[PDB]
Amino acid sequence: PSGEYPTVNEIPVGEVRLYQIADGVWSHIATQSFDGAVYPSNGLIVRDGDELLLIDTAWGAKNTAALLAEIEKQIGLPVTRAVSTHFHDDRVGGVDVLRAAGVATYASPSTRRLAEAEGNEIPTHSLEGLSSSGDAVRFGPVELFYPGAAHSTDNLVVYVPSANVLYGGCAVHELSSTSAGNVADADLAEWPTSVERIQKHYPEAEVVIPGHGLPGGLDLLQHTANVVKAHKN
Ligand SMILES: CCOc1cncc(C)c1-c1c(C(=O)O)[nH]c2c(C(C)C)cccc12
Ligand SMILES: [Zn+2]
Ligand SMILES: [Zn+2]
Repeated sequence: PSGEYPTVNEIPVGEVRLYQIADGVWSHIATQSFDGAVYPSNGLIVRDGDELLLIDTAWGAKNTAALLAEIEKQIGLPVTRAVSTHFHDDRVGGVDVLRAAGVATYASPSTRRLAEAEGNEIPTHSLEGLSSSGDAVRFGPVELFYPGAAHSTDNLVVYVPSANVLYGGCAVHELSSTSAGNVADADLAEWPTSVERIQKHYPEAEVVIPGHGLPGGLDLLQHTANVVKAHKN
């Protein structure tokens, strides 16, 4: 990639790439196959003093092991905590690897129940205070925000106040998206309302990072609403 945002075509098989978003903020990018198609996915890394906070796995056990190695190579600070932003395997697949590497894993109770029911890996610790739309809590160097049902009923977004970075996860799509992605667990009717809540809560966001694909600015929020409305119809 040589400084461009990593895509499947520039991540070697089985590997992970990092991308510097801001001072003390990186995204991580990996590739996975699902139902015979290949997808990229993102997560976040936020410096937390002399430790790191991880947001989301790298979509799979081996990808997540590779993520930890890439962090060691590129950053060299220990990952001590991880938050998963909803229950799908692109968010929790790799939690068992994290837990065996000494990382304390967290998710909302809603995510943990959904992951358990689905047969996905289950974060250890429950994040209370996020059950009502509009709720926010602090977690190390980030704020966690529950915008309401969107891509999933449990989806969380993450804001990094020091950098004005909004990590939307899978509730937010990249600008090139033409479709609403994997809508199996989505609430298409509520999704625009949930995006509006994000827009209202984080009007100073400078970088918006989707769950899959390229970061951009605030326009990703309105684009997401547009694509979801067009899909539903
Ligand atoms: C079925 C079509 O899904 C898509 C289509 N286009 C783009 C994306 C990113 C997806 C996609 C998303 C997402 O939209 O977040 N999540 C996925 C998962 C989870 C459940 C692990 C698996 C397979 C594909 C996706
Ligand atoms: Zn998902
Ligand atoms: Zn996703």
